[PDB]
Amino acid sequence: SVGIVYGDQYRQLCCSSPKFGDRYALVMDLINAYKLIPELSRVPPLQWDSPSRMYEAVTAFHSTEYVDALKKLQMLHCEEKELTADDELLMDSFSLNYDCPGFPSVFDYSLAAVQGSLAAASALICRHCEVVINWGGGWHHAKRSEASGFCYLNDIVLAIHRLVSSQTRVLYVDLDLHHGDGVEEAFWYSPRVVTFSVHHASPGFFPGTGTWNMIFLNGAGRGRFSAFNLPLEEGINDLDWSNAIGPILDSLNIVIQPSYVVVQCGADCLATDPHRIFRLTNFYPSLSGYLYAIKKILSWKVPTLILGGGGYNFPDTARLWTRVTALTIEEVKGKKMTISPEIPEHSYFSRYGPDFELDIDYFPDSIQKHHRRILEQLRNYADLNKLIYDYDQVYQLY
Ligand SMILES: O=C(CS)NCCCCCC(=O)Nc1ccccc1
Ligand SMILES: [K+]
Ligand SMILES: [K+]
Ligand SMILES: [Zn+2]
Repeated sequence: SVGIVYGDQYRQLCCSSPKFGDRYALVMDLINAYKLIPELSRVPPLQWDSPSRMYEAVTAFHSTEYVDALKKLQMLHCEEKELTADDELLMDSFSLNYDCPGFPSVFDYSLAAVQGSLAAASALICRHCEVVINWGGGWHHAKRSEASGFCYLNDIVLAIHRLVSSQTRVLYVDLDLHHGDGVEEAFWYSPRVVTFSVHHASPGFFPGTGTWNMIFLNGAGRGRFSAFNLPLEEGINDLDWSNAIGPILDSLNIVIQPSYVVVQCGADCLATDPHRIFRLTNFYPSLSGYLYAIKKILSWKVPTLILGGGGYNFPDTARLWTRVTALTIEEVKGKKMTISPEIPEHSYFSRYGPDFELDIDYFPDSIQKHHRRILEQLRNYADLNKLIYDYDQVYQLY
């Protein structure tokens, strides 16, 4: 059974932000136009018995004062009056400004993603679903008391917390163009949540972490060697990115033997993304880096959580996420998903112009040193955590 987080109020809430606009609606409607909905099990978003219950759930990671400030920000944006100098300072102290401004539904919008990823983690725990997808989730940059990189509430950290607290080990894989710092930092001291982020890293590029510092940091305390990072130069194509990540993915599975896999699948690595950093596609034959990674992760047969994230080219993010969805049905259920190369007719068809095709409109030594560093980190992680593994079978992957 493959699960997908959806709801009528959920769709309205995921579409209420000025940054992401109607992206969620485009993703969900392309999946629906492609006749994928009957193949999926709708996972309804989590709801709470009272306000105190909701607060208890969000504050398992986030500070109460931050949740209070984010709710007060929604309230203030629902009134015409401008903010007092004191309310501006208060918001500035939580970084509820710039990339993370207020808007009339800021709190409902960010809580919705938590509701979706928590319900997704639950459907995996009760074994109702083998895999759950949440294209409204994947807000990897949010910190305990700080909004960051368009992320207010870290739905990933909360989903992972619900999974570990259900020895349970979680492997978190972050495919987004940006370093998955919020998730990495949340589990920095815990060996049970191994985080792995592949991303672009360059001087002045957000967030600045997931690369060499002032050395390469990798966790602290009993969590030492438990945070993995692969920073990549701009211009990487599907094949080089796949070859860079592949042996790493397989080796992490063999050594960690995770109980759950949590995959943030941010679509900002696409060649057609306005960032224009990585040259990844959504091509399925010349295979998409995202599709190669997902297929590899699903072949392990470990309960998996697939989440969204970045992706600023809404129709292209929808084309990728629609293919990831179809691949998951095929990999989990074993039934072929024949997806037409032409966009089917639906209310959002005009957005796929001027050609209306499924493929994105695109024509296509440092890694070896990173592989040797990561292999040694993995061995140190295994030694510290008294994990039994065959050194050679893991070395041979690289
Ligand atoms: O795309 C992501 C998340 S997957 N992160 C990119 C980093 C955010 C960019 C920094 C920023 O603060 N931008 C900004 C500044 C003022 C107003 C609006 C946006
Ligand atoms: K990433
Ligand atoms: K960790
Ligand atoms: Zn991103």
